[PDB]
Amino acid sequence: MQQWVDCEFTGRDFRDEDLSRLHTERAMFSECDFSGVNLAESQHRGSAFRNCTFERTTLWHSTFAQCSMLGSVFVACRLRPLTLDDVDFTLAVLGGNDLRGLNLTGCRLRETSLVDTDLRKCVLRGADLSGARTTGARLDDADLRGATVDPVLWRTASLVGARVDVDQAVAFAAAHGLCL
Amino acid sequence: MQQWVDCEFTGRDFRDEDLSRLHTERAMFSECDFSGVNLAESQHRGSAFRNCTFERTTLWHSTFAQCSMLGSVFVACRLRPLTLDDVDFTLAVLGGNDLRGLNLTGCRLRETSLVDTDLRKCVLRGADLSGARTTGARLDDADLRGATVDPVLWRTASLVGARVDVDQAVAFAAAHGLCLAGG
Repeated sequence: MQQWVDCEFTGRDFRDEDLSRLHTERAMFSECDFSGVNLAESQHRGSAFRNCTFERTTLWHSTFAQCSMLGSVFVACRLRPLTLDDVDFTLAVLGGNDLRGLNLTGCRLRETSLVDTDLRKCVLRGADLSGARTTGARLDDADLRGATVDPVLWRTASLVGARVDVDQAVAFAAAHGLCL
Repeated sequence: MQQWVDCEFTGRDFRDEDLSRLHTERAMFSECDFSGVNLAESQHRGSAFRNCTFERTTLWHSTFAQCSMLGSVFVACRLRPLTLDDVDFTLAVLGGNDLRGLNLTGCRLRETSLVDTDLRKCVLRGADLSGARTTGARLDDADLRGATVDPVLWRTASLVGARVDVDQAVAFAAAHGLCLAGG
C-alpha cells in the first residue's frame, strides 16, 4: 500500500508525516528530515537512513533487517519495542534515548554516541561498540558477552550486574590500570 | 655487635637503645617496647616479636627471615628498604607506614591493619591479606600475582599498574559489580 523499493531520497522533507506501516526495501534516505514523523509498525529490509534527522520520531513496533542508520541523529524518539536484525548504527547519535531491553545482538555501534542513553538490560551479544561514546550510558544488567568494546567503555559506562565474558572482565580490570 | 640466640625477653623496655647490627636467632620478644630504637642493619632468623611496640623505630637495611611480628604495632618507623623472607604480620598494625618496594612474598598479613599504608612496588606473591584493613592502602605498581585478598581490597586500595593474574582481574571486575558469565 506504501511500498518503496530500490528508491533513493536525498535531502527530502518528510516533516510530521504519517508513514505508519510503510514498507521499504533497499530504499536509500540520505540527509532527509523525519522530525515528528509517525513510522510506527513500519518494515524495512536492505534500506539506509544516512545522516537523517529523527527529531522526535516515532518508530515503535517496526522491523529493520540488514539496514543502516549511518550518521543519523535520534532525539527523544520512540524506539521501543523494535525488531533490529543486523542493523548498522555506526556514527549515529542516540544520546538520551530509552533503549531498555532492546535486542542489539550483532549490530554495529561503531562510534555511536550514547551519552546518557538508557541501555539497561539490552542484549549486546556480539555487537561492535568500538569507538562508541558512553558518557553517562547505563548498561546495568545488559548482556555484553562477545561484544567488541574499548577500554574507555569499561571506565565510563554504568555496568552494575552487566554480564561479561572472562576476557571482558579482564579487559575491565586492565582499563582501570591493572597489568596482566 | 650483640647476638641474642635462644633468648626470651618479656615485658622489656628497650626504648631508645642502639641495637644497630644486633643478630637474633630463635629469640622470643613478648610485649617488649622498641620505641625510638635503632635496629638498623640488624639480622633476625626464626625470632618472634609478639604484641611488641615499635614507635619511631628504625629497621633500615635489616633482615628478617622466618620471623613472627604477630600483633605488634609500628607507628612512623623507618621500614625500608630492608629484607623480609617469610614474616608473619598477622594482626600487626602497619597503618600509615611506608613499605614501598619490600618483598612480602609468602608473608601472612591476616587481619593486618594497612590503613593508609604505602605498599607501592611491593611484591606480594603468595601473601595472604584475608581480613586485612586496607582503606587508603597504596598498591600501585605492586606485584599481587598469587596473593590471597578479600573482594573489598579491589574497591579500597589504589592499584594503578599493579600486576595481577586472571582470577584476580576477574575478582576486581566482580568487586565492581560486573557479572562473570560463561559463553
